[PDB]
Amino acid sequence: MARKFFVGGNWKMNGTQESIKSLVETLNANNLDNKVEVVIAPPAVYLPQVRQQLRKDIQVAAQNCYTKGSGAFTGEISPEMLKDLGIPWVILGHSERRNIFGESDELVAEKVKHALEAGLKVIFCIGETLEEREAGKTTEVVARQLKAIAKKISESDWSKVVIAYEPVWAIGTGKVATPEQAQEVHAAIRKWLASNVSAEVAESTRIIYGGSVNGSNCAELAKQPDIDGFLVGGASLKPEFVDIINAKK
Repeated sequence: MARKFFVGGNWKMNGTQESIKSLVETLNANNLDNKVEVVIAPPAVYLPQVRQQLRKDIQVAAQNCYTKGSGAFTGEISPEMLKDLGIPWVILGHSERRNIFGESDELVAEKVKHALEAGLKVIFCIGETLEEREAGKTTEVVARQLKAIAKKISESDWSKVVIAYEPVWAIGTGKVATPEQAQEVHAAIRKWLASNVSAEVAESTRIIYGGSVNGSNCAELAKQPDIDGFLVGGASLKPEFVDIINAKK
């Protein structure tokens, strides 16, 4: 089966009730390629508002959750709570959480495993730093970040995972990976899955690109054979998000 094209919008720490009602009203009124799977990730306190107001063919994601079902973790939410509220997706391991909040490869892996156990689907984020890119080590970095998740999840668990490759140097900087650069990483990720997990997981797993995707560069990225869609940060707050969803026309 062809991999279903996937576009996620990560609003990060942005929004008010009124501004989010406007973002959702624009999504509700636009004609979206019905072959594309679309997921939107608002701040956690706006998850009820967005699930209520948003067209039901677009699913909602949280931007983070913790590793346990319940307990003495002031300020943390469990994937069980997300499932309970009808939020089917969670983004885990975004670079901002690996850096600012010090989430290690192993902590991300534990979050992915527990979210899957709790019944969620996961957008799992990986990607190399500017220095690692300049050192020519992107393939070894993504392999290391993938291996940590593979150590904690089963072959069958990958069916509810989407891999988001985001070069750290491309996140919010206006510097997008070229089609060649992104395609090479996605091919290496898929090859890693084939050798380390299974050929079936490699052929079925969506690998989406993120980092300065916009309405202009999205078409040629979407044409790359191992790029299955996008994780969109700043542009998901803009009307061009519709053009990115519609990148394959």
